[PDB]
Amino acid sequence: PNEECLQILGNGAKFLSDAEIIQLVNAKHIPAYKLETLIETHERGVSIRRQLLSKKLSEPSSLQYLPYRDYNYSLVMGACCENVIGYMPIPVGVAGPLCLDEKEFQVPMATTEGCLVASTNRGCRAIGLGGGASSRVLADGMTRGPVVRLPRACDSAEVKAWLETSEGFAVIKEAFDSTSRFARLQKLHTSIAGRNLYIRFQSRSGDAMGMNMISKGTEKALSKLHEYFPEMQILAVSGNYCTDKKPAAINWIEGRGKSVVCEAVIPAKVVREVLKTTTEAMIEVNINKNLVGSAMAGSIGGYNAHAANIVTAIYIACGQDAAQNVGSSNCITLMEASGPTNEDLYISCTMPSIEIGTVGGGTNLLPQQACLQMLGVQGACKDNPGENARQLARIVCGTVMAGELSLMAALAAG
Amino acid sequence: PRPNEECLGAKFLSDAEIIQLVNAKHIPAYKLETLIETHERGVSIRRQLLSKKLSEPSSLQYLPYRDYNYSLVMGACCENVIGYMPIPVGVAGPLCLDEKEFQVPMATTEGCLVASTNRGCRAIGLGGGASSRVLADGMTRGPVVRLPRACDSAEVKAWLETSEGFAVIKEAFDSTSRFARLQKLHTSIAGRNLYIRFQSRSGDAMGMNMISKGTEKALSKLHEYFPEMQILAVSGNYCTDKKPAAINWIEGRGKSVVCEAVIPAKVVREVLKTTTEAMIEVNINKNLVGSAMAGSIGGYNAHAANIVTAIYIACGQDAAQNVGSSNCITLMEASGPTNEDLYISCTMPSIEIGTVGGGTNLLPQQACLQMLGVQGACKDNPGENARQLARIVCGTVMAGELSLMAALAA
Amino acid sequence: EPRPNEECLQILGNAEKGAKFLSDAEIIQLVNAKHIPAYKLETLIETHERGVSIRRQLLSKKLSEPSSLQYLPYRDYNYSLVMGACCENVIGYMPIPVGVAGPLCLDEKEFQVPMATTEGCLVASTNRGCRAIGLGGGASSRVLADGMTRGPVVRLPRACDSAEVKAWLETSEGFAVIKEAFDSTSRFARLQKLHTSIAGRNLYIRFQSRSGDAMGMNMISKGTEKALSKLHEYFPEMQILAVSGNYCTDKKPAAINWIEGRGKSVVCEAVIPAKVVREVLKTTTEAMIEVNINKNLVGSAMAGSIGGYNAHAANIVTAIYIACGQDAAQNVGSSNCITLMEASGPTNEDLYISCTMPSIEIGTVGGGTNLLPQQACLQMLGVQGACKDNPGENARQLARIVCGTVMAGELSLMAALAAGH
Amino acid sequence: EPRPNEECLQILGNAEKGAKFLSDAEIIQLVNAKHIPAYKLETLIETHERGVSIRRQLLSKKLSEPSSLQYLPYRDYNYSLVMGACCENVIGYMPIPVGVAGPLCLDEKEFQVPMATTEGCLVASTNRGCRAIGLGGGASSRVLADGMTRGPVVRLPRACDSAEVKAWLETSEGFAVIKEAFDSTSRFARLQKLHTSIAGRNLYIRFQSRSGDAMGMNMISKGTEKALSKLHEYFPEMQILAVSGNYCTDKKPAAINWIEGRGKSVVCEAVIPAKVVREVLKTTTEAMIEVNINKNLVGSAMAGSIGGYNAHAANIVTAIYIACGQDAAQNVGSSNCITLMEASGPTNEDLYISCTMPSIEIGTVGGGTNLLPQQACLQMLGVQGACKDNPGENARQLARIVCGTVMAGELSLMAALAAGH
Ligand SMILES: CC(C)c1c(S(=O)(=O)N2CCOCC2)c(-c2ccccc2)c(-c2ccc(F)cc2)n1CC[C@@H](O)C[C@@H](O)CC(=O)O
Ligand SMILES: CC(C)c1c(S(=O)(=O)N2CCOCC2)c(-c2ccccc2)c(-c2ccc(F)cc2)n1CC[C@@H](O)C[C@@H](O)CC(=O)O
Ligand SMILES: CC(C)c1c(S(=O)(=O)N2CCOCC2)c(-c2ccccc2)c(-c2ccc(F)cc2)n1CC[C@@H](O)C[C@@H](O)CC(=O)O
Ligand SMILES: CC(C)c1c(S(=O)(=O)N2CCOCC2)c(-c2ccccc2)c(-c2ccc(F)cc2)n1CC[C@@H](O)C[C@@H](O)CC(=O)O
Repeated sequence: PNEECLQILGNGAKFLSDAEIIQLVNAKHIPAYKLETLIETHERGVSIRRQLLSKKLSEPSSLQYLPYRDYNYSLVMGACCENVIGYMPIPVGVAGPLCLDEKEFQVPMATTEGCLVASTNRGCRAIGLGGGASSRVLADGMTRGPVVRLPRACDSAEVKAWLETSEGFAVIKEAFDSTSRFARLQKLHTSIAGRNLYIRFQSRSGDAMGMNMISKGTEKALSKLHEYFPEMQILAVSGNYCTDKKPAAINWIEGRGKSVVCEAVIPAKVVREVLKTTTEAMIEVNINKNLVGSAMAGSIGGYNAHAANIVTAIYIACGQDAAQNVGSSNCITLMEASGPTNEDLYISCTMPSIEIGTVGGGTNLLPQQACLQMLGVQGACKDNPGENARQLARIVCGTVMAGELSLMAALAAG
Repeated sequence: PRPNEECLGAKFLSDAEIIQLVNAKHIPAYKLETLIETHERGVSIRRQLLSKKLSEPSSLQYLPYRDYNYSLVMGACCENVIGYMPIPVGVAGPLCLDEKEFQVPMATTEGCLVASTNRGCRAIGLGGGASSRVLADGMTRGPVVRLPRACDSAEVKAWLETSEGFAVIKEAFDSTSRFARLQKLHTSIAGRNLYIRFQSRSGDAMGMNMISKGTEKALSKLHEYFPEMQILAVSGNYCTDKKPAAINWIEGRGKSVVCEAVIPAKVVREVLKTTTEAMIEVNINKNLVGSAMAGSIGGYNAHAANIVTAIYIACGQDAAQNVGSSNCITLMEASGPTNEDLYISCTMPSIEIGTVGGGTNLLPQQACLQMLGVQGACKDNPGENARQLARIVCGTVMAGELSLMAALAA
Repeated sequence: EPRPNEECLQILGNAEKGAKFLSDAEIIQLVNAKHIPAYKLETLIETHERGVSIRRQLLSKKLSEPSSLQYLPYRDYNYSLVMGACCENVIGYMPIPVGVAGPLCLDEKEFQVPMATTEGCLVASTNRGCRAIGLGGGASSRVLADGMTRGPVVRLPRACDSAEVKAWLETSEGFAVIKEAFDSTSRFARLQKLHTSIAGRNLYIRFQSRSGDAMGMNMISKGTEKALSKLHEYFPEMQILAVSGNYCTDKKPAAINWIEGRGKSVVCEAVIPAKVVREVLKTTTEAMIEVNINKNLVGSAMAGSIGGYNAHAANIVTAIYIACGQDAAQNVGSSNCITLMEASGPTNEDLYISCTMPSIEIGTVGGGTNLLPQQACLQMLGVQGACKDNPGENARQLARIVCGTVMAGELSLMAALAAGH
Repeated sequence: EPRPNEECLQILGNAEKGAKFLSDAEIIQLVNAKHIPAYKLETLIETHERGVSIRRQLLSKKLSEPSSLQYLPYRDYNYSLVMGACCENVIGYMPIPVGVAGPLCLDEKEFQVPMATTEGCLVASTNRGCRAIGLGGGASSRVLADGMTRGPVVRLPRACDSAEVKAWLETSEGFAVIKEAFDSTSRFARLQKLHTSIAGRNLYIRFQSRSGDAMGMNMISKGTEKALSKLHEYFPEMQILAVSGNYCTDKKPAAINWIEGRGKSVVCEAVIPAKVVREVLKTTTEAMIEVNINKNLVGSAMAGSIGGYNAHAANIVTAIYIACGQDAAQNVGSSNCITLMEASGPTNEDLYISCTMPSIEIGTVGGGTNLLPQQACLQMLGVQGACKDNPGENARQLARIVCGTVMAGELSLMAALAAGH
């Protein structure tokens, strides 16, 4: 019945049944947003929402093979996802060992693309027999790129010139750096479009990817700049100048997050025996595919075979924002002849905008932390903040370089 | 635990028996892939062998692996498998698109994304619904061939542009499959190089493998007319697959889609907490001027990648294709009698998508496709489930654009 | 002695006298204190040179330094072909030095290439690259495509309506109706397959067609206006927003020109024996390829270039354009070029080079090519005017010559950079 | 009259006689029998004009039409400032019509802008845009940045070593040493913040610096060669591969110039009253915002443009550049412009407009600005030559005039398109 169920809620929600909580929502006694709190167990809230969603689907038995039980919804509710109806298993494979900077790495890769892990693994094997890869973090700084307007272009020119002064920058740094412990503002980058002004705030973020933090610092820095210029309107805390989750030449040219380089020398014997091609044939494909080919297609930053495959697989496995694959896959793969008789293959990848972290986001979840622990970069680095995030970026660049090696070889062979 | 020589089928052995067999070097580790009978147990032993090689051997404790269908994953989706990664799934809906109502699954770990998208759907719902059209459909592969001279590569270009030359190439390409039907070829020469862009429908598949087999067969036929042509690479980055490229933005790849909606001024005020005037000002100066100042090709939107990515992971798509599939331009305009209502549209020229093959063969991913009524192939109208899913992506993206842009305007 | 204003007006209105019977000072006296505005000088004065003379005198009194114009020449120039066709408010002309680089050994022919420039060493450097190609057995070129474009933006009431128009233009019957209208406007109007693009309820339509030997912009614009008039008959609520919506794309950087082409798409190539690379270019083939890979491909890529995969194609393109009466502002798109270099021949010491230029926007008729001095430069190359026996052949030959000269420019600059100063 | 070869050579190598004593036919005979090289005519002949005459005569009998140079003028031109400076193998000169658009009301001053062009209606269009600006209270402009660049490519044995070099250049003390070596080559050389980028073992270094009133390419390249020599002392395994690795980026389309700027970054603006938009421009404010949005922004975006969010900035840039002795090949990057338009004033019926041009590559000394006709146009604008008491001020002013004139030509072309016809 209806009105007797109503009273039991006032006196806990554990004493009702599934059907009786949705006898009170299909008939509208209680409204359909308060379910969140009333129920005490997290997994029962998900069950109820699956049953409510069930009623609206033409095929309600769809949900049966979408799993949901035995998952830790405590770290997900109010942090990583809303309207949660379960989870989506992504098969994880391992490619390694990856000999990178004198260590070995077993790299997890969440994908449903056949042969991708097997290909990457072969690439790691070739790198290993050639003495391993070396890599460097060239730069580190997440950004946010708001757009403010002033009454005139002459005004925004004066605000820009004031920001490029020592005194102006320092007042904006103080406001930015007071919001957070890792908020340390580097040189600004501005651009005028008439009376519009786009300001690129850049800062290291510890081991976090850093968008929450960079945003808070940006908001306070715009508030201080508003005191200094009261006529200034703050249009959008992001004006696409960052640039987050969209292709942009500013990320390719200035960097965003970690800028990283990676290299390796593959002996001629190893190129023939493992990779089934030659050094000549590899350089010929790299030149005419990754350079000339991408050039004919009108690419900015896409001078690689399939960096996006590897970045995405690692990102999903390691609790990253997979959407940031758009910019994070920016890569240029270079190949040339090397060694005494010019038969060995030098290879390098440069990825100037890897947006990555080992704290926050999906790295708070325990399964994702398992993959980060495989690599030895899980959570913050207590003695050198940001080194875990930098190490993971190095790993992605090296694994990307392994995947470039392997796929390019298979293409050169036929 | 019995001695090594006695155990030398696999089902009758214990875990520690197989492992001590490998560590004593009586049997290579790679030979276990074949010898072990059950797939779940092969994963279990690989995890245990792997764990000892880590500086933290307990690191795989919370990476789950039990009770999952590895029969659809081995030899199809993933290798060297050590488990699975659970991505939380939320629902945004109802999305009121083309007179139907969709409950859209989104696999994400970004807080507030699903909720934000959901508020956008609500706005579109009270605005009467969104409409959408597929404008084009054709996945591509862009191999590169070499001739001895640029004069010879120009010969091949002009030959492929003749109707008789294109006709024999189409015949070869189309013989490889039911759904392989070759539309107009696009070619560019760079010296003695020649980049040929094979475009064709692929039924309800995304069509990577299918277009590739048709491409190999077509290039073989081209080799009969031009024996000195060398196939340098079956992909010469001219497709373009999983890299940012203007060609995808200008010619399209996969499904080209448009979506639109008019939100009443009252709904913008009460649901989205802003005005039409303020939204448009932000759209102009963010998604047009801003993306222009940052040097964007195809990124004239706020966060289309967020929505594309979450849907793709939920629905068994190749999530690495969000690079090109997230290509979007969001327009906003004053509409209505007094210019107070909000016309919004999103154009997505290269949504790379499918509802058969790949990750859409796995059962949980199929559940999400089934929620939307697009799982599997369409017997009556081949390619209609895939087309419908592309329309759903564009419409959810538009709902995401609406909601985020509203929050930024306020 | 300059008569009062009123008496000078009587003379001006006297139809068998007019401005000829007035003094320069009297005309100026009439302009100062109005009666004649200034734009009416061109239509009132006996001869074209006197209008220029008077305009210069008026202008001079408005400047801080009244002798500014002294070394700006204006006399003895054929203003008859310029007034009302090439320029307005004319105060003189700017002489650009014309040098000559050649012979350019192209397709078993020889070309002496004129080059208007004020950049020191440009002609010499280009002339040396010509020498390398000549002693190397010469170069070969092909025109791969031909078709000037125009990209109007139109507007339907809804995105669904613009999609319907897009689909209708894609049917063979709807395309045939717009093709008939487009083609009716001029003798060379032949609409090739259409390219369209939706942005919501906007529809961008790239009309492409050959234009004989004309560059073809006025002609394509006229066919476009007629074609869109026909389209509105089928779609009455379509608004023609602009005849150019920047989808052409004319005189701005744009990836669509690079990918689809605009005007003449062209490729040129040569093989330079090791002997010639040494003696003429002062370097090796290995050095050249090293620079070519890491500057023109990798360097351009790091710079975020679209279509700019070359050393200085724009230097050559600009110098020929100015000499040959082209629109020099179309240097933006016409300079698009990718220069490739690989090892070849005996010890991998011969240099195979090629340039590919997909959007050379050029013509041997119309605009500045109606003027006799820039016609002299076209006559040098044997490409002046229209080709009666083979329409478009003169313009095609000029685009082949531009590509061949760019490659010579590339050869020579790249060799200087491969030496280390 | 024609003499044998041996008798001709003795008189030529005779100091007190020379080529003055030889005739035209005799010098041509020596060049044909290969005694003397053709490029050497520059230095052996007594008159510049006679060298041009003999060059023309040689050229003419190599051509299929021997009279093709008839209307290519060459006599009475001042070849002294050209020879050994601006052009080689000179056979004459190309007159480009010059016209005036103005007054351009910019920063409370008035400018009469010279424009070398052969495109009909361009000057008239631009003049109408000026008229509308002047009636709307004139235009204001600001120079946001000033700094010509050069982007060499160097190489290390490994990417890790080039990462070392990048880190070293980023420290305050490493940059101080490179700055000292750069600044020692000239008094105008003041090195700004260094931009670098790694591609494997390659390293692209963007040296940026003001150049006085010169465009500054030779000044920056010299300072770059000294700075790289100093870098080599600290990093001896470094190889300079090319002094330009296309990272500057000079005369090619590149996002780095759009984003970082090159030479003069400038912004102009104005507010045109609703009355003026109606009467002068034959349209409305609302109609032009709609066209600017869907053409110059959306349209350019659909075309795949980087930096080309404008109507025809390249027309204005090219025209002023040729008239004022600039390198017209540099309109490639210099034309970079985004044109924006909004409603303004108490009733939102007035037109706000702005143009932003981040990479104007310009100068009032060097190259073609040394020639007198080109200098005449510079004197028109009051910017001819080096400014004594405020170095760089003339080139900055000219850049401000170029951005204001572009804005004039944007207003005018955009209004015409918004109206129709
Ligand atoms: C790594 C991946 C599993 C893979 C491989 S593979 O791993 O090397 N291979 C070897 C043979 O057995 C199957 C597995 C290959 C491949 C297949 C045959 C010949 C050469 C290479 C292809 C492949 C690429 C372009 C084609 F046209 C068609 C197939 N792909 C897909 C890559 C794909 O995800 C991005 C790719 O499209 C990016 C690009 O190169 O444009
Ligand atoms: C949808 C998502 C959860 C979201 C939201 S939100 O859902 O709309 N919101 C409203 C209620 O408050 C909590 C969260 C917001 C946001 C937050 C505050 C004000 C306005 C908007 C931001 C956000 C964007 C740019 C910022 F600078 C800082 C925060 N994001 C992140 C989008 C992000 O994933 C791509 C974004 O970077 C793409 C872009 O616009 O450049
Ligand atoms: C052709 C032109 C006359 C020319 C030449 S030159 O003709 O080869 N040279 C030989 C020596 O005597 C002087 C004249 C050179 C040059 C000079 C020294 C070493 C190597 C080459 C340079 C030059 C290029 C890039 C530099 F960084 C610095 C000088 N330029 C300018 C080209 C210029 O207009 C586009 C160029 O910037 C495109 C590019 O390479 O980025
Ligand atoms: C300034 C120039 C002389 C000019 C003018 S004009 O000066 O305004 N006009 C006034 C009326 O008398 C004729 C000349 C026009 C024009 C013509 C008709 C309607 C509106 C404008 C066009 C023109 C533009 C786009 C067309 F599709 C076709 C003609 N052009 C050519 C511009 C051209 O050099 C760059 C242009 O192609 C860049 C672009 O807008 O994409």
